[PDB]
Formats: sequence, structure tokens, C-alpha cells
Amino acid sequence: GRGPGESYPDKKESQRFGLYDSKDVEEFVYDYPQENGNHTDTHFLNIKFEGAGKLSIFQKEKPFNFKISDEYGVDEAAHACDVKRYGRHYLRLDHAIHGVGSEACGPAVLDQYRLKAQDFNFEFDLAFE
Amino acid sequence: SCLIPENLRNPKKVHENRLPTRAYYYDQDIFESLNGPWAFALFDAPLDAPDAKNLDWETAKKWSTISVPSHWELQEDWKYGKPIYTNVQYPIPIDIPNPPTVNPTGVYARTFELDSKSIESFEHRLRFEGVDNCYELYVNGQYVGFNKGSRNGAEFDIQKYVSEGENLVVVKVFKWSDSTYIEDQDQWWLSGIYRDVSLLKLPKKAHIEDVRVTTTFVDSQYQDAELSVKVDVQGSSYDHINFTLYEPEDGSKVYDASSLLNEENGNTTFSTKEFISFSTKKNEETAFKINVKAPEHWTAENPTLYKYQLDLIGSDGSVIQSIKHHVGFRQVELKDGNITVNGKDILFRGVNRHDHHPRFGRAVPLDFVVRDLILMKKFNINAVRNSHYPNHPKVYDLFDKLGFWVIDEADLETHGVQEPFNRHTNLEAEYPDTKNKLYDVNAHYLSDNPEYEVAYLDRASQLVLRDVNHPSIIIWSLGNEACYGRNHKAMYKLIKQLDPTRLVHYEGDLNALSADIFSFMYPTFEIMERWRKNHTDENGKFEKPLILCEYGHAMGNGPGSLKEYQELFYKEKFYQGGFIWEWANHGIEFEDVSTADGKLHKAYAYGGDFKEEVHDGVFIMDGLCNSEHNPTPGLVEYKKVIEPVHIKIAHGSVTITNKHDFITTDHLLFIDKDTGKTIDVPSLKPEESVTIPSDTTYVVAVLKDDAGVLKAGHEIAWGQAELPLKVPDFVTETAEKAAKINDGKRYVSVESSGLHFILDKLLGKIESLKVKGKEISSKFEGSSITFWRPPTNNDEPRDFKNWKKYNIDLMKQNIHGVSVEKGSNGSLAVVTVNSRISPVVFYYGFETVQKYTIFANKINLNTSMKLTGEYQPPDFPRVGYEFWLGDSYESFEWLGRGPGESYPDKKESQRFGLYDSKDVEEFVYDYPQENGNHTDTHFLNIKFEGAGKLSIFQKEKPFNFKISDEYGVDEAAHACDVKRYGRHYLRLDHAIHGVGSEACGPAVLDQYRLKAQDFNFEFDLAFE
Ligand SMILES: OC[C@H]1O[C@@H](O)[C@H](O)[C@@H](O)[C@H]1O
Ligand SMILES: [Mg+2]
Ligand SMILES: [Mn+2]
Ligand SMILES: [Mn+2]
Ligand code: NA
Ligand code: NA
Ligand code: NA
Ligand code: NA
Ligand code: NA
Repeated sequence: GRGPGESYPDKKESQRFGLYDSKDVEEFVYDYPQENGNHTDTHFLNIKFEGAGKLSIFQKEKPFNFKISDEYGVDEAAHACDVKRYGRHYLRLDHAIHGVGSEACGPAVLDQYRLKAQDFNFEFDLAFE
Repeated sequence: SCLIPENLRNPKKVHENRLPTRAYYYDQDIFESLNGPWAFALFDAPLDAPDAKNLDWETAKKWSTISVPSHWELQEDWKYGKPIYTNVQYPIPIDIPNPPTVNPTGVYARTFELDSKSIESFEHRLRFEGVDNCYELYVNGQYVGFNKGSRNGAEFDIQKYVSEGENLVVVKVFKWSDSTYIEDQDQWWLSGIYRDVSLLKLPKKAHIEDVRVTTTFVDSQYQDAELSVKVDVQGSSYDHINFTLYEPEDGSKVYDASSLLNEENGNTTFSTKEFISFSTKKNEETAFKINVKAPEHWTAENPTLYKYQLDLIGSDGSVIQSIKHHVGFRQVELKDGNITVNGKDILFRGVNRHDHHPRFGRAVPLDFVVRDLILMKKFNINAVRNSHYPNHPKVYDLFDKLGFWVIDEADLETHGVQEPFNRHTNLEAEYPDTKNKLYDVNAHYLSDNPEYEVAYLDRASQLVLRDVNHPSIIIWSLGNEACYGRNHKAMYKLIKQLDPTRLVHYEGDLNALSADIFSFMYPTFEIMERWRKNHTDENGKFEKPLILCEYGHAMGNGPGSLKEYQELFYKEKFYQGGFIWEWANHGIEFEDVSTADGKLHKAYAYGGDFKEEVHDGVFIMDGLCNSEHNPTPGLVEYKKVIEPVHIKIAHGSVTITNKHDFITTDHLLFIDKDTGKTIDVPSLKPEESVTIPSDTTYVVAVLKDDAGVLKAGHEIAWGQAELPLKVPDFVTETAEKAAKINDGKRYVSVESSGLHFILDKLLGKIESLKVKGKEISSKFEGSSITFWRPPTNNDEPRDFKNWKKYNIDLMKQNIHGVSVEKGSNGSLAVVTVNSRISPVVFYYGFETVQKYTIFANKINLNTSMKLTGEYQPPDFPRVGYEFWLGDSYESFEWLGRGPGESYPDKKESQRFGLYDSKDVEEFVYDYPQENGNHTDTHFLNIKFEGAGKLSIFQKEKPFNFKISDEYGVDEAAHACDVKRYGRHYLRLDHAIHGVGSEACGPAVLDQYRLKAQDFNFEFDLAFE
């Protein structure tokens, strides 16, 4: 998919397509904790387990979004050090994600990047090696 | 300690309500199998398990099922945990006699149907062939009894508890108990009902309980024998017994898996050829003794058996019960200080065999045991030691029929008591003549502990009484590595009392105070030899002989020097041979992520793979066969050294000596392999020899006809005349051809017609050598001459440590000068390289001169290496060149030893011949290590696709070579972890270090060590 860093519907084109390894990437820490670490236009995701191979994940007919982290309490966290962390990781596996825009000062997320309220239909395979 | 149940912490509570041990006989009419799926649940500890006195079938019915027999650490998806491997160390804390409070408890349940008539007709028993570690038994919500002894059997009377219709059997199985302390064999820790369970239906009013068969020669000349038969009948309602002995079937009988496993009787008419009959009379002793006229001897080389039928007969004259079995006429004695069978002082050509299967563990299907034993016979083995416990009772008939000398061993090892001592005192090494003093200090915990006497005696009683009628068993053994104490003496007394006919072995009893035999494990020759002399008096008499119950540790590449052990065996009457440790690697099949691949592969697990708290790593992988129970080069070598016929060819003569104990050479066809025509060889008795004049180079001794489990044409023994190193008649092109020579800044170039030679002066590296369409180049990382090999299991404890310490893997070639001159005596050019070959951080190294003499069709490489500097390593793994082979490379062919690998102290089974790489299956080691070397190579031909061959040979002396594409062997934990290049390389070596057995035993013997010294050798690279 897109990488090496994070990507969003209206902020993704600098992240070229390729095969990426989590180990090769320095995850970006925001000064003010907020939504981060999403990968958009993901063709497939491999999750490696110690001595048990990989879990391959892909979405039918359309690329998907994902984040893998151990973080929480990001909403209330004022600074990087305020961010809480679980004792295990989670996968956030998303069909779709709202754009990012510049509305703190400037235009709202453009119409074609807004995740508009509508019906959702999507199929995922969880393929185990 | 009320949170651990009394019976799990009481050494005297060996069983409750178990029937006395009797001789095992399988009978299809009496044995009903209870194997199959059983309800099963696992609990953290006994207190979480249900009270079986209240457990309904309706309740148990709802549990998951497990299949009996099997271990619960070997289930689909490891549902009930994983195997644990320890060698010495206990996997629990030591607090004798307490097990851990957290103690895995498995509860088994199933039902069986009983008839109205069945309860009237039969006494009903339950028989369990083996359950690890111990268990309590319930029938119909009622407690029947308790049992300990994981590899012993147990019977329980069920008559009182049985009901018409549905009956419920519940078995509570515990992983740890006081028994754990005496079950510490170097093997996998595995639990559950791992052997057969049976319902026995014996005739009620009267039935045969026990039988005892002995064959004793009346005479000093081992001819006439007394056959004694003692029957214990239970109940009153019988008249007498009949005995019918049948005419013998010669030990050369043909068998196969099918006929060996056939269990049919009842309506099958056992035999017809009646030899002897006998009847007891009403109200008389149900035993007798009969004089037998010059019977056919039973022997491991010729296992001749007389079948018999024993009938219990009622008042009406009908047959109440039959036993169909066999007699083996043989007698074992300690005679003139030797173990003697039928007067003859025998030689053990033995092996230690554990119960192991790569998928089922110790729950080995009989099919697979037959596989083991056939393979043993195919590789010249004649003896088996049941290390270190009795096997499934049905195995012993296999020994009887196939012919093995058997040491049946008590289920008792106490080794773990030593571990804290070993660590506290920083103990490095144990030696066979001295080590018993280290065990003496801890004997008081168990083997000298009076609380354990009942248990120790039980292991002895159970061992002997179950297997007492098998002629193949000639020695009872008190266990393994359990120190020495009063309990061992008690065991000895009991065994002689129960079975006076056999000898007693116990290695832990150094001075054989309560044993009949001396026994060492892994001794040096010096140590064997001192012992001999201290136990041979002035007359030349000895009182007891020495065996090696374990020697030639077969872990990985090895063992080395089986030759030198064997020379000792044949030389002295005092030595009666030994048993290799071990028959097969204990690998368990599992899925490993590959280091090379990032993918999942089938592999064979040892310690660490199942992520144990404590484990002993690769030490489980120490067999002559691999985890899949197939021959390694270790077994191939063993077959040769122990071959029962010697064939020597020298001075226009073939000398053939018969090295069997009993049989002649008559069954063997001797072929002159140079002509294909047979050699007429007279019938040779044990120890007899004949010299036959002949022009032959290579003689083979082969089986005339199918016999036992061996096929006509099977190779028993062979010999060769020594092959002189002949210089191949390759024609060097010395014609005057102009050559373009460019001695550049860094690279030197020699170009001629069909030739292109480029050398990097900075590195001493051949960038490219392309002669007549064939290309090679240096495989270069630091040096053009390298010294490293992937350490064997034997290398690991010392030699590897030394080589690593001295940085032998980091040898660098530092070029000082390169000299370039025009050719002289037919040569095109002479390129001379002057350098120091030395590892970083060290002084020591070789002042080296490499002289390349270049011809149109040949390159002569003269290597001079002069060892210099302070602080030198003692030895090297190897010394030689590494070359990349060009893309055209397709196969190779060599004159030398083959078809498999060979090493200085492990080579004689690989006979001289011309071998083709295509005809050979390359052996894969379970643990990746040094492999695939070919020693004593006369010449090597490397074939390139549509470009002919490159012939390689060393002047005045044969050489060593390996051709592979493999790397990353050092770090590879399993076969699947081994990395592979996109092209092949040649490892071309002047010399190579021996292999030895130092993982456990003697170091590589002095004459096989590649000692640090100057090296001088010349190679020709001849291009077709
Ligand atoms: O492989 C090491 C072997 O060493 C012996 O001393 C022992 O009796 C064997 O059972 C095994 O532990
Ligand atoms: Mg041991
Ligand atoms: Mn803060
Ligand atoms: Mn591996
Ligand atoms: Na925040
Ligand atoms: Na052990
Ligand atoms: Na001998
Ligand atoms: Na071992
Ligand atoms: Na390795």
C-alpha cells in the first residue's frame, strides 16, 4: 500500500505504493496527541506472530485503511507523555476514514474526502498461514 | 502437606489393589481392547478434579474426547500443553518425596458393555500397559485401586464392581508424584495413558494365572537339556494340564512386519509337527521337568524356536484355556569371568533403544518397533538395551523371533539429584573409573533411602516377572544413573531369587558388589585398559567381564573412532563389546518459522523449541538414526566396524575370517567384484580363517537366500585392496602459444586462446578464471584459504570454543607482493602471491606463497604455508580453498570414498570407487552442522553444461572436498533454517579435523586431529 508513513484520503499522495515493513519505519509522534498512524489504500496487510507465521488481511474489490498501535487516551492527552499504552497491540481495520482538511483555520474537508453518512458493504478475508 | 494428596507423596504407596505381576501372554480370546476415544478433561491440580465416586457417565459424556493410547502433550494444536525436555535436571523443585502442588491432572472416562452370561462365565480384569506418571482407577463410581511405575503394566480385579449392561471406567492420571524422582531419564517428559488398555475375560472357575519356562543344559557339552514348565492355576475346577512341544523352525525363518504382528489364534491350528507331549495327572503338581534330546540352540545369530501349546483341561476332558508360545533352548552363565551363552563367550554388537516416535512419542505403534528392529538387523546389530525401562510387552516376542541379545532394564533413574551438586561444585567432567564418588555423596536422598526400598523392589519385581520367559533377554538391569545404595543391593537379591537363570547389570555399581558384570559408559582406551589390568590376576584370570553399556555417542556428525573401540573388543577376552548411545534422535515433528525464509516449515523439535523453563537443548538428538528413524552416516559406519566377517586383501590373497559367535559362513555368497564371479569359500566356523590366492581388488560377502528379515543379496561384509594414488593421464598443453599479460595497477590479467585469468592483487582473489567455456572464481570473504566449518555437535563443547577463541573464522589474507612473469617450460605465465594469512587481533598466522603456473588447458597451484607467531591455536577445523562454480555447473563425479560423506575418523564404511553426484541421496542432518565432505579423494571431475569437465587432483596425496550451495549452517537450528546461494561452490581442502565423540565421550584421537603446523600442497586444475 502507501508508505512508509501515515496516509489519509486528502493527504496521501506523498506516500508512494510499495511493500513496507513496520520495522523500517520511525512512527511519527505528534506534539499534540491526535488521530495518527492510519494507512490508506492498503492492498493487503501481513501481521507476523512469533514462531507462528503470518495473518494476511485483505478487502474485496477495494483497498482498505488500517492502524496498528498500543495507544489509548489520546483524546484527553495534552502532550506526548500523557498518552496511555495497553499491554498488547490492537488492529484498527477500517473500510473507510474521514479526510483531514484544514478547518482549524481554513476550508473544511472537501466533499469528495468526507466520509458521508450512507450504507456500508464490505468483505474481509482473514487468511492464516 | 494436605493440599497435596497422601498417595502422591508416599514412596511406599507403590500401588493399591494391583494384582501380582505375572508372565505376559497376549490371547485374542481373553484380551478385549478398550483403546479408542475416551472422555477427557485436564485440571490444574488434583483438588480441581471431580470426586470420581460421584461422576456419572451423563456428566463425563459431555467432555471433549482424547484417543487412548496417546500422550496429552502430543495432541492436535497442543491442546493440553507441550512436551518438556530435560536430561539431568528435574523439571520440578527437589523436596523429596513431595511433588509440586500444581500438578496437571487428567481424568479419563469411557463405558463398556457387559452381558448377563459374561459375569457368570468370566473373572473380569482391567490391564493397563503403561500410564505416566500414576493413576487411581474407578469402576461404576467405586474406587478400585491405585498404581505407580510408568513403563510397567498393571492388572486390577473388576469382578466385584461390574454390572450387567453399561459399565463406567474412570481413570484419574497425575503428572507428578514421589515417583517422579525415580523416573528422570534423559528424554521427553510426557503424560497420560500412552499404552494399551484392555478388558480381560478369564474363565471363572479355573484359569491359568502364571507360567514359567526354563531351559537348562544337563551337561558340560551343551547337548541334552532339561525343559522345566511350572504352571500356577487359579481355582479348583480343573483336572490336569497338557503340554505339546513342536518340531523347531530354524532361526533362518523368513519374517515380515505382517507375520511378526499377526495376532490370530483360537480356531487357527497352532502347529502339527509334534515333538513331545506330556500330561499331568488329577490332583498332582501342575508343573513338570522333561529331558530333551539334543535340541536346536537358540541364539541371536540363529533364533531357532520350538513352539508349544499348554492346555488346561477340565474333568469332562474339554479345554478350559490354552497358551500358545515358544521355547528358546539357550543358557546364560558367568563362566570363567565371561558372559556366556550355551558355553560361548559372546560379543555385543549393540545399541540403546528408547521408545520414540516423532509424532506419538513413547506411544509407539508396534508396526514402528518392527521397523526399528528390521533396520537394526540390516545394519549388523545383534543386541539391544532397553534404555532405560521396559518396552510394550508385545515387543519381546520380536526380540525372540528376530534374534537380539537383550538387556531388559528397570524403570529407575535418579540422575537429577546430582544437578545442584554439579553446579555448586562447578563440576566439569565425569570419568567412568572415578565418577561414582560424586554419586556416593547424594545417594542418601533416594537409592540409599529406606523409604524408597519398596518402590525400588517393585521396579525390580515388575521388570522380571512380566518378561521372564523371553529367551532373548539374557541380562536384567537395575536401572540407570541412580547412584549406588542399599536399595540396589535389595533389588539384586530379589532378582536372583525370582530369576536365578540370568545375570544382573548395574553401571552405577562400579565395583559390581551387587552386579554380575562390569559396565562402563564412554570410557577412554586408557581407562578401559587400566580396569582390565586391575581385574586380571597374575594367572590371566578375571572374575567378571567388562561391557560398554553406552559408548560412541552418536550425536550429529559422528561418532568418530568406532574402529579403535572395535580393535580393543576383538583383542581382549575381558571386553565383550558394547551398546551405542543411541538408536535414534528423539525429535518431535512441529512447525518452525524459517530463519532463511520467514515461512512455516515441518521440522524436528528438541529442547527450547517447546519454550520450556529449563531444557537441555539438542542433547535429545543423539541417535544413529534421525528423528524419523532413518539411517545417518553414523549407522552406515557402525555396520561396517561391527561386520561379523573380516575380508582382507593383500599380496595376491584374500584372507577371510569368520567373526560370528555361533553361525558359519555357509549362508553367505562371496563375490569377486572385479569379475562378478563367485569365490568358492570353504565353510568357516567362528574364529576360523582361510587365505585364498586371487588377483581381486574388491570382495563382497552377501546373503545367498532370504533369511530372517533380510533379503537374498543383502551385504553383510566386504573388503578392498588398498588403492594407490594414480596420477591421471591428463595431457597438459605445453605448445608455444602467445599470451597477453597485463600487470595492472590492481588487477593482473592473463589472456590466451580459450583462457582468461584475472587476479585481484589487493586481495589475492581470483576475480575470474574461464578456460574452454568453464568458469570458476574465488569464493572470498577475508581470505583465499579458509579454515572454518560449521561446528558439529561434538565440536561444540571444546574444539569450537578454542577455534572461536583464536578467531579462526576471521582469518584474513594480507597481500605483501605479487610477482608476474612470462612462462618458461611450456607455461603461459607464472603469477606468485606473497602474503600473511592471519586472523584479526592475533599474532599467529602463515607466511604464505601461492604460485599459479598457467597453461592453455591447466592451472597448477602450489601452496606453501608457514606457521609463525606467538599464541597459536592447537588445531584447525580444516584448511583449503573455496571457489564459486560458474552458471554452467551441473554435476560432479569423483574417484575416492563414497557414496556418502567421509571424515578422517569416520570413513571406512565408504569404500573406494568412482561415484556420481546424481546417484547419491545427500543426507540432511536434523541439526545443521558440518556435512558432505569426501575424504581420501583421488580426483574430482566437475561437469559443466555443454563445456566438458574440470578435473582436479592433488599431488602425492589424496584430498578432501565438498560441493554445495548452502550457508548459514552455524546459526541454523533446523534443516529449514539453512540458507542457499544462487550458485554452487567447491570447498577444496588439503586437510580436515576429525569428528570424534566429544559431545559425550573422548575427544578426536590424536592421529585424526588437524594439528597446527606448516602446510604444503599442490593442486592441478585441469580443463577438458
Ligand atoms: O546423551 C547423554 C546420555 O548420557 C548417559 O550418561 C546416560 O546414561 C544417557 O541416558 C544419556 O543421558
Ligand atoms: Mg542421565
Ligand atoms: Mn501533559
Ligand atoms: Mn528453526
Ligand atoms: Na489530545
Ligand atoms: Na529427564
Ligand atoms: Na572380546
Ligand atoms: Na541424550
Ligand atoms: Na547449527
